Amino acid sequence: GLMQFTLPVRLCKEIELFHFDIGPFENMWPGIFVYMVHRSCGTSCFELEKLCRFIMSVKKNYRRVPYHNWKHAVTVAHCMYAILQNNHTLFTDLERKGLLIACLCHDLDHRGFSNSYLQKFDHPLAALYSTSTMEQHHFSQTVSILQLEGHNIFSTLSSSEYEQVLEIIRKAIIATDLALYFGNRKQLEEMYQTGSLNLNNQSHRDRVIGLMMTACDLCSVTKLWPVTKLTANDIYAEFWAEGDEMKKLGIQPIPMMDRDKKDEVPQGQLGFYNAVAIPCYTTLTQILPPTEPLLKACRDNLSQWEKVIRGEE
Ligand SMILES: O=C(Nc1ccn2nc(-c3ccccc3)nc2c1)c1ccnc(Cl)c1
Ligand SMILES: [Mg+2]
Ligand SMILES: [Zn+2]
Repeated sequence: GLMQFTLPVRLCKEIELFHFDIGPFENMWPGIFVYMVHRSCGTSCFELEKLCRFIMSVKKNYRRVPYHNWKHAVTVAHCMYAILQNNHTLFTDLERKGLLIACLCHDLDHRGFSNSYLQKFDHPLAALYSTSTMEQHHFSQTVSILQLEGHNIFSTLSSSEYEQVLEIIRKAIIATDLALYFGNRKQLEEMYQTGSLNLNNQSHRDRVIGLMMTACDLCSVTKLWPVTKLTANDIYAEFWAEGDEMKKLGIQPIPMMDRDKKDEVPQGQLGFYNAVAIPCYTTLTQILPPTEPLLKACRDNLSQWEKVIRGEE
């Protein structure tokens, strides 16, 4: 009850900043997550014994893949923490509980492969879930872990509060399917500009939480250049392995996944910043002004990829 987590001074200060990197010491990441729940939510939100058992089972169900791993889960949770702390009064108690858990759980049991690769492989998950294939799996795995004996962190919620929280988590996790991001943001862009955006309209909140989830999920592009550049290697290591597996199915992969086309990566990063990341953080900033530092960091990294192309690195 009186048992805070407390981080060293540099982490205690930097963890509050959007661009914080959780560092290479795997064994600190659980305490970092508990620290964030305690400050974001309260020391009463969860039974520490049950939270700790939930965190360690979630970790166990992330695989040893180059990018979609336990570090990404915690990184994406930290960006949600930073958004919630900079927007104190905008979110319900349930939302603060639900979203940190949604982020930790959003890529559970990822194999390093896209929804497209599962569909072309004809993987059993593509028959079970025809759209947002991996994302419906990640939610399924979240519910499974919540139902292990001793792992129900939501047990002290009323029946209907419990239903609302699992529904916040389900939508949050589905929204991380980037296929859905384009339409979500266009709708949010129209609503903001015609002034119809209403945060008391549940279907509007859902959309805003969806964009937050895209923003946290993409937050590798909002770090300092050296973190962003080195994370890109992990991202492409998965993409190129998927490319290899496309060639094994007798299918030329898109260039993004073809290791023969490394030379074209800088221009491909540009496209991605221009078509996905910048628009994402721009609309987020319009809706939630204190998230401007994510847009600023993203723009700095666009400019660093522009320098890469001009042979200045
Ligand atoms: O980098 C990310 N996504 C993209 C998107 C489109 N392209 N296209 C190329 C590309 C490369 C070579 C040749 C032509 C095109 N490179 C990328 C990388 C990414 C994904 C998920 N999460 C994060 Cl944080 C970042
Ligand atoms: Mg995902
Ligand atoms: Zn993710």
